[PDB]
Amino acid sequence: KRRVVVTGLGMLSPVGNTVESTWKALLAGQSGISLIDHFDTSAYATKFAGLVKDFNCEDIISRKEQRKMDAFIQYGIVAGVQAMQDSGLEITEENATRIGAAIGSGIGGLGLIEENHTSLMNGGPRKISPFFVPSTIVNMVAGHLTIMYGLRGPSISIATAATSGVHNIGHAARIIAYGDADVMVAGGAEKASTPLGVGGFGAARALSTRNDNPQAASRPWDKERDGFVLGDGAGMLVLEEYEHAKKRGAKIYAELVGFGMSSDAYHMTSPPENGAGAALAMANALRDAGIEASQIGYVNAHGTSTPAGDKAEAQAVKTIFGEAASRVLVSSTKSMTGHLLGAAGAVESIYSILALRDQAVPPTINLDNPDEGCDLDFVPHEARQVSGMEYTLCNSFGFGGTNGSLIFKKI
Amino acid sequence: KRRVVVTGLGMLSPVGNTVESTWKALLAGQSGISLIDHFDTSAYATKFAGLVKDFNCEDIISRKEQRKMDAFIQYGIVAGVQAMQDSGLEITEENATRIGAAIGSGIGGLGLIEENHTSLMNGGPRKISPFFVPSTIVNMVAGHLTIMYGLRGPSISIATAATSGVHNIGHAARIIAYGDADVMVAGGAEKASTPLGVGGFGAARALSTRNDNPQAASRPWDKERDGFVLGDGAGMLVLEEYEHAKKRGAKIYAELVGFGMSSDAYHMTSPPENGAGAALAMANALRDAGIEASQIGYVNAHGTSTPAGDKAEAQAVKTIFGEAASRVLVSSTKSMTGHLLGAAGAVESIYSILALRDQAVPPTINLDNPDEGCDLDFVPHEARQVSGMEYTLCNSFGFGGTNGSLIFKKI
Ligand SMILES: C=C1C[C@@]23C=CC(=O)[C@@](C)(CCC(=O)Nc4c(O)ccc(C(=O)O)c4O)[C@H]2C[C@@H]1CC3
Ligand SMILES: C=C1C[C@@]23C=CC(=O)[C@@](C)(CCC(=O)Nc4c(O)ccc(C(=O)O)c4O)[C@H]2C[C@@H]1CC3
Repeated sequence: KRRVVVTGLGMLSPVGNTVESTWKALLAGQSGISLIDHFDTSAYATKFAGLVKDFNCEDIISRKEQRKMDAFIQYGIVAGVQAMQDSGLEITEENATRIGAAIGSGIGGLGLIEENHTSLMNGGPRKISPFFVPSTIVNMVAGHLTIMYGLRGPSISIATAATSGVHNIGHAARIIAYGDADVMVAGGAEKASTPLGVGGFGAARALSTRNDNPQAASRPWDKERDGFVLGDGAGMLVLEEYEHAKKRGAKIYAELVGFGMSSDAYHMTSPPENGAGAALAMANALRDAGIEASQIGYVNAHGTSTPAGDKAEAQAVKTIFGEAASRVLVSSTKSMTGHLLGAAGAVESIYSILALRDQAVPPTINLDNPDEGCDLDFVPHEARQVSGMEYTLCNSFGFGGTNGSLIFKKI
Repeated sequence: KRRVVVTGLGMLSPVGNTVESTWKALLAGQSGISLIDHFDTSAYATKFAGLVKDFNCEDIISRKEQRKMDAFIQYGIVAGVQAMQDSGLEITEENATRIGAAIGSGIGGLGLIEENHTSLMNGGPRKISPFFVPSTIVNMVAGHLTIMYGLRGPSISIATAATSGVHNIGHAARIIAYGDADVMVAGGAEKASTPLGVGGFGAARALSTRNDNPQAASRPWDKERDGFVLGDGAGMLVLEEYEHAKKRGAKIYAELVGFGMSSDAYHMTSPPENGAGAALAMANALRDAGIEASQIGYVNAHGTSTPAGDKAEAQAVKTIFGEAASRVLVSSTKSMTGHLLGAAGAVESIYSILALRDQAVPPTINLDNPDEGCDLDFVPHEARQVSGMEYTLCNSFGFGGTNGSLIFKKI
């Protein structure tokens, strides 16, 4: 029976351009939200987001190649390289066939779709770039990374909106456990802070419009919350069959033990008050891991900072945790990072893994005045020290009612 | 050990709006390619495509709901309903939790992305539709269908360009076989015949420009081939654990026995001359099925009608089939249907299943003057009667070098 462990990490987030710098900022309660400057936000209801500061790929992606990729692909490649380098894995002719990728994105190449469509409108189809398609489509991060590293094993890309990162990580694990691969680079990348992303989610009345205090905007479970905050970035993990990791003397961050999925079957852009879908996904991950809810020490929530979304998950956590509900810690790191969409589940799985390593749990900042009837410990304001935490759980839910939960185990 | 069978089929294609009408047209060598009329093609190098004729969803999708969906979603829902109805499955409170969906698309909502971006350019973000995001993103077919049928089991959506349909079908099977579901509606949907789809693939020099004879344009393995022909549609299959199918007295079309994946690790938009990636995917599907290449009777090829793509797959088939290479039948139905992109692997899996049922193999039409050194039987011109064919294989490859092969077994 094949076990799957995590042997490499890579990340670009609004609070840091490496895994460790991002994690340091999160334990310190730092916000990565700021005012947008790369487009004129005068007419936008929302004028801020969690941006990647000073992104740099000069040494990683050639200049001939950069021109062929939307920003989300560039972020995903940089984070994937970070992970592959961290793993220390050496690809060979013998290996290549057993190493793959499961990387996606919720929305993909908004920036270059806008650029190409602007060009088409202005000068006709003659002005569309030859790179239009391969520069925007969701699966292009997996495609570039396999080519860059010579990976010939399975490559897939799951695009399930905000659930993408968890699904891609979960299915990469399944692929290894099934026997179709020994190693997979898995995760998600997103750069939706563009006129269409900001204007589009704004049109749906889904974004916070607290322009006068961008850093207080994302405030999960707080009574004054008014929608999510968009965040850009990428998170990647190298997953690897257990015996293969040891035999090569790999450093092992944690083991991936459970993966659960469900569908709300309720509404396209809102969860049911019940949180029944969220509950079933967590229940499925627990059964997959062979453990009880009481063994979970910390839940990194989907917690996007929407009025109805936050309430549904708190109900689902109550439902699954029952007695232990008040004893498990729950926190939403989107209070600092914003919502990375298709990359959220990927960076958040990293947070869930590091919490195990460091026995430290990042806070839900801005939780000044929690919803009433809430009995849960949302780790408000300040990080929390924990003791013998052996399991963490990461939730990620998405438009379409699609849900996913991952369970990591220490060592 | 859980076996997976196919118990329901649904389809919209350029040669028919049902499964049986489409299959009848294919065995008759009919082309579904025609001149585009829904947009001004004056400035386009390519002015034709395989369109869905007289699409109708009046009785299936409410008018309040249609306005919230790009065409690809509407096609996918109609084909999914066709499949669920064909399966005869009755969803219950007891069942709901064990039935899910794995449905994707290569490019998703081009038409509504263009509409929304046009609106933004013309009148600012105020003019973006509240439905922008949920009307365009790839996972929305799975989302609507789960809500429509009350499906609460796992839902994922794989977007791997032209490989999508095969990946989604293959992973739905894995999900059932793993034990996470007993039933899954799986497939793909695409409607990329828009200014961006036609202009975008045109910019890449990937499309045939034989405007003077649209029906002769798609001509896989023919010396005069000049690129692929874009096709719209959707293909859906209900996959189901074997014992569950029987117990309810389900009609069983075929069993899904093998699923293989690989990556070319070569170039973003072209396969290696070697066809090594294609070969590895087929090799992996055969090993997964536990059979030898000699047991395959018919290969429904990726065969898109590009100069380099068709040659690479013929090399890969030679490589895998060796001695039997000339004895296996290979055909590309894209010679009639055009390239359905993220739905190609889904409709083509249906063709591969029906070939088993009917012991009849559809032709590669337009194969007037085959590439030289080719020794393979590409079923040129006319359908072929077969005798004791027990296994069919369906290939689907995609930009990014991502490959997939499915193997179906009679009964
Ligand atoms: C349908 C309606 C009713 C409505 C009213 C109150 C709300 O809280 C929300 C804002 C957001 C619902 C939600 O969290 N969905 C929701 C969801 O189900 C799944 C995922 C996410 C995510 O961002 O990843 C998400 O955001 C909206 C969406 C919307 C307009 C007002
Ligand atoms: C990179 C270059 C060189 C080039 C020259 C000859 C060719 O045949 C192709 C036309 C198409 C290659 C191809 O089939 N890729 C290709 C591929 O790898 C995977 C999938 C598909 C598909 O449609 O699903 C596909 O189409 C093109 C693409 C392009 C411009 C000319």
